[PDB]
Amino acid sequence: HHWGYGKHNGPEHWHKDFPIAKGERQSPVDIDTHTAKYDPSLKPLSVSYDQATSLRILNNGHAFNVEFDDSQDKAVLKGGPLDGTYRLIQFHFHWGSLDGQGSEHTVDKKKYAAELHLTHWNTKYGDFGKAVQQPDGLAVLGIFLKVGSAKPGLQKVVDVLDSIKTKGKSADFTNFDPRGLLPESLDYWTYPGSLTTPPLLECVTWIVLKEPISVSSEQVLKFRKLNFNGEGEPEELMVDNWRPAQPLKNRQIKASFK
Ligand SMILES: NS(=O)(=O)c1nc2ccccc2s1
Ligand SMILES: [Zn+2]
Repeated sequence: HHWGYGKHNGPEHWHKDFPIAKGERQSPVDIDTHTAKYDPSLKPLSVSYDQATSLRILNNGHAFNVEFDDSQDKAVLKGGPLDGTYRLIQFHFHWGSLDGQGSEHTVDKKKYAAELHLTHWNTKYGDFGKAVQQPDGLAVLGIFLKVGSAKPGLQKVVDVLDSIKTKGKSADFTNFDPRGLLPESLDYWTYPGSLTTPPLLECVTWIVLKEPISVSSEQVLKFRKLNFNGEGEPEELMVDNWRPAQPLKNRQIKASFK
């Protein structure tokens, strides 16, 4: 893999190594709020993070991942559009170089400053690597970030970023509670899609919350001090690590709310 978000290896190039990039259920997408139909058959989302066990935070060269112990049913997502039980494995964000861009999904073409992805795998497939090979293998909970008041529950994340500045660096990151990153409402849109980074597998049920969380300018500024590069290499700030909206094609976005 040599893909990224730079001037020569960005999303518009990914199809050359990952031809599924031009596939029929790629993500992210623009959510046209007027066209998304309310589906009264959709259940409330069940987010059960009470026993979530974070372990580590890693700069992987494209984002930072907060990783969870997913060796048993601790932090799970169920309900909503989902059949069965999906286990939290990691979360990460996508963000911009300025507050006017950064999200992957858009809402009536609005870009948010960032987007949080909580990634979960369907336990019926036994492990993450097998789940990503299935059309219903993953459920990603997407949450928009806007800049305003600080998010207190995010500060522990931002304060560790200086210790994982460059690609390949990790730090212990235990006892982090991802419930502190959720908005008040769990109203959502949902559609079938894909991973938004290579290999872009078409294995994701997307659940995108309508209500953004607010973070402070200072918090997002610290995201933007991370580096895509490794230690000692020329500094490339980790910014604009988002894939743009992809064609909706033959898909319906459903709303959980009127
Ligand atoms: N950015 S994301 O769609 O949340 C996501 N991307 C990837 C890439 C590989 C494996 C899992 C995921 S989950
Ligand atoms: Zn993501």
